[PDB]
Amino acid sequence: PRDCQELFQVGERQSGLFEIQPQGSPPFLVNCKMTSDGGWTVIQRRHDGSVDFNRPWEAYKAGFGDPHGEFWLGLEKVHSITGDRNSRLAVQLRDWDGNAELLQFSVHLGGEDTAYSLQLTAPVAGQLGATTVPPSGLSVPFSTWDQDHDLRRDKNCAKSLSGGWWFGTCSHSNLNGQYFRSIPQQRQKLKKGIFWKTWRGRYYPLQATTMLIQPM
Repeated sequence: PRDCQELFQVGERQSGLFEIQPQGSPPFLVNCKMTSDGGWTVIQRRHDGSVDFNRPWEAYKAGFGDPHGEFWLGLEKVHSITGDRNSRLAVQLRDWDGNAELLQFSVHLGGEDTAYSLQLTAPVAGQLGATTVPPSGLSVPFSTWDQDHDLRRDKNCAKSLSGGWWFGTCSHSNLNGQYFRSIPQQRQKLKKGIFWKTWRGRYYPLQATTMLIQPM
């Protein structure tokens, strides 16, 4: 089975850890979520801040964390799952009042030669909040502290905030930031947090996140 969607198609009902083998890749263990909508591969999970997400490029490429806790699956593993197929990306956010927000977007994910760029159509970029995207869409590379792809020679958005992320602007979102339970002193501190601006605000530190992918 190439991915969780394929596991679902052959009748697996249980969410949990399963072996998959995408085209041209060795086998590896993923977290599958089996839903009414089919099978989803969990690529990111955070809830308690037990796992350090401030990691360099090779950690974000290969993956890190606890498969039974907080983790980042790894961009090379995610890309072997998607290939160049159109893919559904689900984003699940939870605030400290226990409110939840489920978002879903169609995306393409480029390979390492694109710096694992998220490739969005202009309508989908509009859904994320862009009114300044040409009809051909938008391409946002991944960046880490040691491999920042922001075009300014005095700008390192990954080093200024924390973690690795598709930082197009440095103010839309960062689900891989520093985990916080409350308000810190330094204003330069909450800015490094786990945030999704259009839901709870630039400076609201989210309590839990989940990112899931489903090819096609």
